[PDB]
Amino acid sequence: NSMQRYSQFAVFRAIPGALGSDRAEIVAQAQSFFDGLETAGKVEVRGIYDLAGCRAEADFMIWWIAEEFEEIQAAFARFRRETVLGQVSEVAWLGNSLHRPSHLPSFIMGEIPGDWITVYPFVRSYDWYIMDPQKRRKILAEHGQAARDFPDVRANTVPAFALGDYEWMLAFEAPRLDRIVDLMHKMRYTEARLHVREETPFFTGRRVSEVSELVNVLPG
Amino acid sequence: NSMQRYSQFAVFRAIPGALGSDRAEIVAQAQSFFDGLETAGKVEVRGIYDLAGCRAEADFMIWWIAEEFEEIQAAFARFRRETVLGQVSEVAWLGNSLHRPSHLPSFIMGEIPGDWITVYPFVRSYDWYIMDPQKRRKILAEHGQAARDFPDVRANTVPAFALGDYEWMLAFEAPRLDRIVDLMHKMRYTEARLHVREETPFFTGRRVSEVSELVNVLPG
Amino acid sequence: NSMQRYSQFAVFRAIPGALGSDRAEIVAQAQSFFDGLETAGKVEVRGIYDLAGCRAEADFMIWWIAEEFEEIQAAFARFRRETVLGQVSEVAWLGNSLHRPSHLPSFIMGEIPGDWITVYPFVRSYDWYIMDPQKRRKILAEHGQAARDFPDVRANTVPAFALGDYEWMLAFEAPRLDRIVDLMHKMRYTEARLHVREETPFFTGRRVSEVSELVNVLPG
Amino acid sequence: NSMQRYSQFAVFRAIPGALGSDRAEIVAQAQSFFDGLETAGKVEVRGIYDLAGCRAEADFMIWWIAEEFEEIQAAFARFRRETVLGQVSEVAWLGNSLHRPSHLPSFIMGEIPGDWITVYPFVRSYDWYIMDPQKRRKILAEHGQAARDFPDVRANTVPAFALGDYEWMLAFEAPRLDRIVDLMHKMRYTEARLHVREETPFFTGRRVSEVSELVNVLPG
Amino acid sequence: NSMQRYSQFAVFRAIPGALGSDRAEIVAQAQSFFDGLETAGKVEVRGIYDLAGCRAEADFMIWWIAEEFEEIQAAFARFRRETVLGQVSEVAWLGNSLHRPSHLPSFIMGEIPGDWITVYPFVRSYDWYIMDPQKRRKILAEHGQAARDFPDVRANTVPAFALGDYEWMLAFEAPRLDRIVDLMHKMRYTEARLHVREETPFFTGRRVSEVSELVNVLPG
Repeated sequence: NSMQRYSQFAVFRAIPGALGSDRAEIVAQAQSFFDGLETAGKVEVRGIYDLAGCRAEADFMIWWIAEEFEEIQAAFARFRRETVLGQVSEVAWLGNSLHRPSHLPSFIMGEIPGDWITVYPFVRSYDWYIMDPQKRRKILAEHGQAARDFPDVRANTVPAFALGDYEWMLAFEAPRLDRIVDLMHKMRYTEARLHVREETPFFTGRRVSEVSELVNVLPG
Repeated sequence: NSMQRYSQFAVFRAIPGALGSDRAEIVAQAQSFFDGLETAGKVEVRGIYDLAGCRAEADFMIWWIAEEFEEIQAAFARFRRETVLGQVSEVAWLGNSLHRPSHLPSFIMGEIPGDWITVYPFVRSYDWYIMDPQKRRKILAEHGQAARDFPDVRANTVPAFALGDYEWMLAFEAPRLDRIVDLMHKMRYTEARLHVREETPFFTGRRVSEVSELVNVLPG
Repeated sequence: NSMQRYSQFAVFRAIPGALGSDRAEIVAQAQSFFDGLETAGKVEVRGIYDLAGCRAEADFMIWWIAEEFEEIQAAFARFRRETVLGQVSEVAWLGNSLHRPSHLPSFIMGEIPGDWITVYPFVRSYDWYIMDPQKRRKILAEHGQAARDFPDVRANTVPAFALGDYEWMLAFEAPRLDRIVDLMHKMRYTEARLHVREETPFFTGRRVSEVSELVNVLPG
Repeated sequence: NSMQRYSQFAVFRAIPGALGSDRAEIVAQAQSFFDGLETAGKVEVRGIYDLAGCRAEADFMIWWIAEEFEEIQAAFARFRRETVLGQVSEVAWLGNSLHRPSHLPSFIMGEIPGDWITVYPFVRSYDWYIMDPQKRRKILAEHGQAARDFPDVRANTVPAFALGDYEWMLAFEAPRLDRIVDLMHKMRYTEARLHVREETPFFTGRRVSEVSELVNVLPG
Repeated sequence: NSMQRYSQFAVFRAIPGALGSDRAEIVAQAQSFFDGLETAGKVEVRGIYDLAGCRAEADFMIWWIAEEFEEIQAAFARFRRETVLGQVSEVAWLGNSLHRPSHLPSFIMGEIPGDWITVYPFVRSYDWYIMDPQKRRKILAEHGQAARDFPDVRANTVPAFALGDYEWMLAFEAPRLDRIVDLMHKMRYTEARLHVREETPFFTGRRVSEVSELVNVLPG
């Protein structure tokens, strides 16, 4: 541990009729942008995800992590400004979180990202934090134990206070989507469900190897 | 059973002034797209439904089922990309569910789809799943018995965790719409109503024989 | 009784700058459409109401009743498709209900529609239907007694399950609007108010004699 | 008082880029419209209020009162139809109320309107009206007594049942805005706060002497 | 102190495709506008903040304070009217507050603004103000003690009654964003959390030295 890492799930919705039918130059420009980000060494793009078919207001997602938040701001603004892909898309939702130095987030461990991801914000009940620490730790122990049968699903739980309307950001990565569905269904059977205020919206996506795969399927 | 099937209710809203008045080529292209989907053998389009007059933000719906979710993603993106019908429509709502290996969904049995359908998402109360299994099973038995007076209405209840903001997807198919209305009204008289958080939005539609019947009624 | 009738309150909002200033041909076309509906004998247009000044997102309303819901769907689609008035308007809200075979809705009796109408959907509490039938009957008797001092206000309470997000559709018709306001205010003084979940949005309008009166006041 | 008066707070939001930079003719036309309203003698425009800086979706407000509601409808439609100012604005919110024949609204007395106004709708709790009349009258007496230290703030509480989604319309007029802020803060210290369901949105504005002052500040 | 100061957090969202690529003249015009505001001596612009990456519907924010609210209205309208930057932006959210003459807001003391800010509205529970003053003051003392471990984060709590939909405006200024995140997380561990109704939306931003730095990063 002992590392500071802001994380961002930037969710974009494609504007129909704006991308056009000739997309080779757009693909090349977006790929050059991401290669420049990678060679700069400040912002690490953990993944690019196709959100088609998940919900009506989202089309794709970029999950990237940087040591400072201003670097994420610069990368996000540059993506929206200097690339055609960012110019023909609307920002639908932004999930920001900060990891500060037991169990650590999967992206902190450096694990290989899974094929499928689900991402959602999380807000606990008002009395959750002032609850007796004995009871809170027991509830959290049961909640964690409920995920013992899913070693293939990696979980990221990162604090998100003051970086949005939420308190935590949760991200599940799995080779198969049905494993994520089963994990959520089984986690419904826990006492921690009694201390939940907000858990929406959900964003479920498939990791693409390169930006060309994403661009070639966007509408318009 | 012993087969995995993802299901999707893709709801689209027609943009006024975009379809135009000459629709023969649009009809032919949409029919060719659906015939190609059928001949590919991966995605099975269970139905196409006209949602006109049900609610303000919906115009039609496609109910299709595939073994893998990426196939549904590909079909959905292709519909929005390579057909004029998908290019002049906005995605209003997406209801995703996964059926995994009692009483099984109607589309799992392969029953003939009914003339009328009603589709809605469903979210249970926070304490529903950690409730005493005896009490939950008794409540579910009463809820099921309340629907034994409507043998002509087929019910699909499919888990929807992590595939959206919801927990279950419910679909009722009947030859007559008044049967669905009566079933919902009678199902209001059950104890399970005490454990409901979200059940909206509703989408009520009539099954069309072919895409031409749907296209010829959409607003110009 | 012994008659099945679906009812629809189709609420439309006028798009500014689309109707124009020359409206004689639009008036003639809309009148021809409504005369064709009347002469077809399937859909009965009970009223056309001007909603200007009631709320921000509504401009007028068509209240029509038909034996089958397919006929209402067809008439609604035809209005939105083959008339300039329907082409330059957006659907803001749709209230659907079904009357099936005590006290009957005013439109079932065939009473002359009042000059002023108010319309809203209604959703009861979760425990309303499983409440002890004696207590529910007493509450409903008190609620009905509260409306005995307003014989000039006719009330239509029609089930709306599965035809939208609601449970009941309520419509009050009166020669004067202050009578409706007083009736609602006095009905606030009832125990049934303890079993209400949703009762919005409201749509208050004045019945117009012919579509020309409505068209000549819509924003250009 | 033996007078019937409907009151309306019509809130409009200016469309950027539609008003233009040359506004003398627009000012003259709007002033002519309001002079015609005053001459006709049916609708009394109590005030015109600049709402800039109060909230994102509002730009100005017209507060007008008429004996019949159809007169208000005609004036509102005419403003949106036959004036450039009404043609380049969107209706953001409409607050309607009816005053029917103790303490009466300020506009019934005909008091000089204050420089600053705040306006909001109000919805009481479900059990407020069936509460024991002694307890309700005691609560209302305390609530009224809490406003003894603000004689310079005039309050208008008018029933709003069936004329929208609300129950009451509340308007506070003061020479200074800080007096309104202090009054609201002091009214927070009352038992009536335990019986409140809805009190938003708020509209705070400054009374303008003539429509030219309002038009000259709207965004181009 | 005896200083009466209205404060405003004007949040703007940039319209894509409206700013263009040549921004030198826009920068010069905006800088001239802000220099004129500073010279006039009525409205003091406390800060300009880049909000990119915080949320989907916000792009930047202006925090300015003036003795009278009409001066803030004039400055806001003038910014939206006479500058290209204000003409190519939409108002997303407005947070207004009034400070009337223990512990004072940071902007009242004149402290140097921090590099990072987090701004949100706040609404207490209905029974918060009529709670026993002993208990309320004890809860507030504990809440204040919870923030004594963060001397580097300056807090501004200003009443916001009748100037919007909220009750208080809260702003946290820090040299580092992680300090704000930690302060919010630690403040979750207080009894005052039991008396919260609304605390969203949040606006987290980085203070820019000049308007050129802000304009050069906005999407084209």
